Amino acid sequence: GANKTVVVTTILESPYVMMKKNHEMLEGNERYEGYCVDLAAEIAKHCGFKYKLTIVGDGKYGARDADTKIWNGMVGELVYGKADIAIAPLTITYVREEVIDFSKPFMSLGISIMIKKGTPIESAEDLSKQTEIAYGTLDSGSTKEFFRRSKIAVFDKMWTYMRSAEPSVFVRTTAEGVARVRKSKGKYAYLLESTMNEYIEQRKPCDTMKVGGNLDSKGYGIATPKGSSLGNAVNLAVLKLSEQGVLDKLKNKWWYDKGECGS
Amino acid sequence: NKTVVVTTILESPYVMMKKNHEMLEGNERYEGYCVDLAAEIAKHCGFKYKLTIVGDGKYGARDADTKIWNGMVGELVYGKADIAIAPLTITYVREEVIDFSKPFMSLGISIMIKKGTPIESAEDLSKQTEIAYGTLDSGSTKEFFRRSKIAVFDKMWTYMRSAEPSVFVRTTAEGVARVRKSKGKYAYLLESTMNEYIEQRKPCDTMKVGGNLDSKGYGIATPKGSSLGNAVNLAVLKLSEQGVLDKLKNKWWYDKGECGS
Ligand SMILES: N[C@@H](CCC(=O)O)C(=O)O
Ligand SMILES: N[C@@H](CCC(=O)O)C(=O)O
Ligand code: NA
Ligand code: NA
Ligand code: NA
Ligand code: NA
Ligand code: NA
Repeated sequence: GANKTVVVTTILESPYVMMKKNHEMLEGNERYEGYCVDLAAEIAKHCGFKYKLTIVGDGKYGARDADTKIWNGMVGELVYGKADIAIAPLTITYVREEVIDFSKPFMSLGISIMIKKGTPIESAEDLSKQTEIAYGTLDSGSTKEFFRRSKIAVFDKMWTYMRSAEPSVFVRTTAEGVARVRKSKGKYAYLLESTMNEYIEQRKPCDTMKVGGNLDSKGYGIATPKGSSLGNAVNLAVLKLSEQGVLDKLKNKWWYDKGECGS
Repeated sequence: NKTVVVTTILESPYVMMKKNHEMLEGNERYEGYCVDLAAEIAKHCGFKYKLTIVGDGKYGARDADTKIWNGMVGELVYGKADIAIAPLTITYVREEVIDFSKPFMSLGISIMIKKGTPIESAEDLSKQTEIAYGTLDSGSTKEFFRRSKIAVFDKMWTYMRSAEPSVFVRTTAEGVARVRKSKGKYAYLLESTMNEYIEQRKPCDTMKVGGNLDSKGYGIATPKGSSLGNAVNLAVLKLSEQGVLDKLKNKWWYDKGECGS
């Protein structure tokens, strides 16, 4: 085919993709900064393409509606032919792998627990065995599906509580989870990926922290539509950037170099 | 149908000989994390299989002169095996010539010392000469050093590649033995998974020090273009999501720890 600008679907999720301070003065890809913005640039340079960052319209990662079977989110953008690639903290999962292609992971993570400092909770088991502290997850992403599908007793118990809790314990964006932890005087804990958690505990006012081990072990991948010829080069580029140390540099740059909570 | 030929490697606790194996036959000779994994993948994908220990006992590297692949990788490239189920690192050079599932385990390169050795990091190794150190032959750790442009790692490579006698070993067990027997004068660079397993084994004289040097994964490998790959990769993601991989890990690493809780 002719030369074409690659349409990249991504999500406003700190520190992956953020609005730059002076974004009102800026246009196109220059509006944004963060780990995935830098990662996009690196993949584009290796794979020899021009591209356009496009924030996903509905703000979601991607789930399939059980009634209509329509995919939302970034996954929907690839499934339905709107975008050419997803460069974002998109978890490689079974149900997504059936419908899109994924690179090998560019980051490793697991589900984890965020508390307001001081909350008397150290583990999933501790959340599951009490009722005073509410807890939930992001909508339309892999963490909620983790709970919904777990056969492990403690996780199952947690899903059973979460799915029926009133008011709703689920949040639309990670920022909304963070505010609910910060504002709830220790009466809400948030289940989110260790990568997001670790970032948030580096930001003022330093009132949150990760507790416990991770609940699972998995990875974020760069996604393309099933069968897209871009996949092979993009997967090699990931592995090369991993091997060169560039992914490690990017993680330190966006998580720790400008940390607001010490060390 | 047809029996799937699985290449693997004798590497504790992934594949080990059972007690009394000399009277056993076939797949029943072996036990460990990758034996259990192979069984799970075969069940999910609907195939019979035969485990076969790689003839040359290597993971796989390409000879710079001949461009021939050895090890498990060579098995798959030259058509001797249909799948590899082993702690085989997903790497750029390998990805060019075989297919890989998404990772079934996460790991990084790490440092093993005999307890009390005055080393706490790679940097520490690189700044002295009393304590020798090396890696496995024919694997991803050795390639990591050979190819690194990071100063500390490049410096390590320069030393290792020229050190006399050789600091490289043929098997992980040999590297561990060398650590154990060298009175603190040998440290070994190996994957955090293996390091963690050995520090749970008697005589409890080794330990992992410092952070991991990198972050990567093991995958199930198949020859490039094999029709097994799709189903295998989905099976790894299912076993992951069902918590089976975590259960296998706990069974083979920690259940049997001999060096405390
Ligand atoms: N990374 C997740 C979103 C965050 C979460 O669900 O905790 C996904 O790809 O769905
Ligand atoms: N997992 C490695 C072998 C161990 C090592 O090199 O430390 C490989 O696939 O080459
Ligand atoms: Na796919
Ligand atoms: Na073999
Ligand atoms: Na180390
Ligand atoms: Na499950
Ligand atoms: Na688990």
